[PDB]
Amino acid sequence: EFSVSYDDRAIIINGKRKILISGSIHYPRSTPQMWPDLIQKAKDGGLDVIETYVFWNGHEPSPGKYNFEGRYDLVRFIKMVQRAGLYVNLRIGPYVCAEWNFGGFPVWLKYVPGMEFRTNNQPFKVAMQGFVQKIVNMMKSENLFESQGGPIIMAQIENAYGPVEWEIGAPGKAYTKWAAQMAVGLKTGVPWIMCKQEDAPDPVIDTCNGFYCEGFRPNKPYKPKMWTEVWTGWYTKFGGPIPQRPAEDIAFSVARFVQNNGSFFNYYMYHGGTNFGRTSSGLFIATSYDYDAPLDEYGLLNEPKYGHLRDLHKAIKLSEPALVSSYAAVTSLGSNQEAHVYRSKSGACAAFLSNYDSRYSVKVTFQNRPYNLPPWSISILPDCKTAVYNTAQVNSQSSSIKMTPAGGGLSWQSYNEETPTADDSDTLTANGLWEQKNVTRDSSDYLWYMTNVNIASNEGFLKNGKDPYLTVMSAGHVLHVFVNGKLSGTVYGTLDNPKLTYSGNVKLRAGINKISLLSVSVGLPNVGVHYDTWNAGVLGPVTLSGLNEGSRNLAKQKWSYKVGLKGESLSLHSLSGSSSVEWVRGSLMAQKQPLTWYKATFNAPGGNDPLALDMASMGKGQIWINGEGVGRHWPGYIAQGDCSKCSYAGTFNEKKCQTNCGQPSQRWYHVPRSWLKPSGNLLVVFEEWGGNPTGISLVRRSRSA
Ligand SMILES: *[C@@H]1O[C@H](CO)[C@@H](O[C@@H]2O[C@H](CO)[C@@H](O)[C@H](O)[C@H]2NC(C)=O)[C@H](O)[C@H]1NC(C)=O
Ligand SMILES: OC[C@H]1O[C@@H](O[C@@H]2[C@@H](O)[C@H](O)O[C@H](CO)[C@@H]2O)[C@H](O)[C@@H](O)[C@H]1O
Ligand SMILES: *[C@@H]1O[C@H](CO)[C@@H](O)[C@H](O)[C@H]1NC(C)=O
Repeated sequence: EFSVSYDDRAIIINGKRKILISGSIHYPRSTPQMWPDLIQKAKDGGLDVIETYVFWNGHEPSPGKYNFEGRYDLVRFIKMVQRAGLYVNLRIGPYVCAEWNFGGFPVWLKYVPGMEFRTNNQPFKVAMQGFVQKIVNMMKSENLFESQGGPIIMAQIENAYGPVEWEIGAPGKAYTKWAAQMAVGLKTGVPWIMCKQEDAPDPVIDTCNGFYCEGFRPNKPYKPKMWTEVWTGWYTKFGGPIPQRPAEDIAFSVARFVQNNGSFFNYYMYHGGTNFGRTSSGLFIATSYDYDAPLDEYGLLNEPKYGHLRDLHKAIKLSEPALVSSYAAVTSLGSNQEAHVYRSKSGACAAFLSNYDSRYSVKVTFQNRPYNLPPWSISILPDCKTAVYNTAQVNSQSSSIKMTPAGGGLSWQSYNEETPTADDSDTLTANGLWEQKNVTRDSSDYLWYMTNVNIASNEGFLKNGKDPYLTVMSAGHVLHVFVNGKLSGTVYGTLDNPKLTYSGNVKLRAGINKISLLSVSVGLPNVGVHYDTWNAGVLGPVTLSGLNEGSRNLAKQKWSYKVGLKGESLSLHSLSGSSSVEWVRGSLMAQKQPLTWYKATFNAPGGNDPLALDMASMGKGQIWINGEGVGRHWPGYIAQGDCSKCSYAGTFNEKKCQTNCGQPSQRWYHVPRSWLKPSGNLLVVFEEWGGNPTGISLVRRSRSA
C-alpha cells in the first residue's frame, strides 16, 4: 500500500515507477507566510517533488538547545509540501555546503575535544549520528516518510563528499562506509542518496550535481539515474556579478538527461530566497540567493524560464508512460544529431530528437516526417510523431524586473559606535594574536584586536616630519586600522583570496600609541578539504618599519581583544534595545561616517507587491526590520568581472552570462510582507563603512513583458 523501492529504470513510489521532476526550496531562505505560495508556484510549474537541506546550525544554536520555530519550523514546511500533493527529498546533511555559513555545522561543534570534521572521527560521528537521528525521529514521529503515508520519498547523507574523500584517503573511505550504514540503519523505509559518491555503498544511490549530467551513471546497474542539482544559475558573491543561466540551455540540459534513462532531476534552485541575518550567508555570499531560479528571491515568476520549464515538464509527463516501460535506445540522425527512443512492448512511444551543434539549425528525417532542430536543442515527441516541445523554442512571454519606490524618504536618527582602544585593565588578552572564530565563536562578524605601541622620544621620524610604516597581514575578510582613535586604513578580500595586507605610513608620536584593529568576517567558509580549519582575523606578521631598531614585530606584544560591537551588546536592532541610548536627531545626522547606527519608523507601503530597500546610498553592515535580521548590506563592493552579452547555445559555466558589472553587487535588499505591520515599523541599519541614510527608500518588485 505504502512503499518506496527502486529498480535500474526509476524510483518506485507505490509499486509504480515514476520520472520525478523536483525543485530545491530552502525553507530558512523564505518566510513561513511565503511557503505555501512558493510551493503552489512549484506545483503549477510541473514539479512532483520539493527538495531541501536540513540546517544543522540553524537548528542547534548551542548544544542540546534546539530551534524549529519561524523560518526553522521544518516539520511545518514538509507538512505544507505534503498539503500540496508534492513529495519531498530530505537532504539531512548534516554538512550541506549550499553557500550556507560553515556548511551548516554549528561553530561550537568545531571546539569539541578530539573533534575533526567529515572523517572517521569519534566526537564528530557521535554528534552527526545524534542530529541525523533526531531529525529522522521527528519525521517518523508524524509518519512523514512516504512508507508511512508521508511526503519524504528520499533522504541525502553528507553532501558532495566524493572529492573530499579522494584527498583525506583511508579515514574518508572508512567514514563514507560509516555514514551510509548508520543512516540506512535508521530504517526510514525509503531510499538513501549520496551526491558525488562514485563509491556509495549498497543500498545507497549515488547522484550527481552540475550544469550537465547526461553522461553520469549510478555505481551499480540496479540503481536509477538521478540528478540532484540542476544548477539554474549560480550564487551571487559580494563584489561579484549576478550570474544568469539561460532557460533554453537548462531545458536542453534536463532533456539531455531524461532522454538517456534520466528518472530524477532537481533544479538547484527552484526558489533561491534570501540569506537573512548573520547566520545564513556562507563566506562572501551576498544576501540574495536569487540564483536566477524559476522563482526569484521575492517569489515572483522568473519568465520566461518558469513558463519554459513548466512546458518541458508537461512534455515529459505526456512522454512518461513510454519512459517508465522501456529504456533509452539511440539512433544517429547525422554528424551531430541523435535520436533517443522509448518504445514499450505495449505500444507507447516517446522520442527525443537531439542536435548538439552549437552554431547551426539542422533538419533531420525521423520515421518519415521532417524535423528542424534549432542549434543546441532537443525536440520532445511524446507520441514519436508530433514535436510538442523544443528546448530552444520559448513560448512564454518574458518579464523584466522593475523596482518603484513607495513610503517616501524617512526621518533618520543616528548613534556612533565607540572606536575602542587598549586599556591596562583589559581582561581578554594574550601575548600574540588569536584566530577570530576561536575568540568570537561567531557571536558577531566583528572582533577588536587592540595593543600598546610605545615609541621612544629619540626616533628618526620625531626629528624629520615623517611617519613610521604599518604593515598588517590578516586572514580576512575586512580590516579597519585605528591609530590613537582616528581611522588609518581599510582593506578587504574576495571569495577566491580572502587574505589581505594593509600597508601605509601612520602618524605616531612619542610615548604610548593606541592600535585598534577591527577584523570583520563575511560568513564562514562552507566548502573545501578541511575548510573548518582555515583561519580568520589578524594572525600577522604585524610590523612597524622606520624605527631606530628598524622594523618592530608587533605580533610579539601583549594584545587585548573585545568581541563584537557595542550596538550589538545593546541590541539597538530590537524595540527594547533601540530605546536605551541617546540618538542624534535633527541635521547633525552622521553623514558618510564610519561605525554608525541608524533608525527610522515607517508605514507598510501599498497592497501586495514584494518589497525591498534601496541602499546604493550606503556602504556595508546589517539591516533589521522590527528586530528581525533582514541580512547584510554591502553595496560598497562593486561587481568585478566579465559581463559579455550571452547566447543560450554551447556548453555553459557560471561565468558565461554574468550581469551587473560596475554596479553595487547587491543594490536592493529583500523585505518580507510578513515582517511588516501596518504602522510602527522599526528600521535599524548598522553602517560600518559610511553612507547617507536619506537615500534609503523602500521599493516594490513587479514584472512586465
Ligand atoms: C539506457 O539503459 C539501457 C539499459 O541499461 C541501455 O541499454 C543497454 O545497453 C547495454 C550495452 O550498451 C546492454 O548490456 C543492456 O542489456 C542494454 N539494455 C537494453 C534494454 O537494451 C541503454 O544504453 C541506455 N541508454 C543510453 C542512451 O545509453
Ligand atoms: O550552488 C553551488 C552548489 O555547490 C555544490 O557543490 C559543488 C561540488 O559538488 C563540486 O565538486 O564543486 C563545485 C564547485 O566547482 C561545487 O562546490 C553543492 O552540492 C551545493 O550544495 C551547492 O552549494
Ligand atoms: C583560543 O582562545 C583560548 C581561550 O580564549 C586561548 O586559550 C587559546 O590560546 C586560543 N587559541 C588560538 C587562537 O588558537
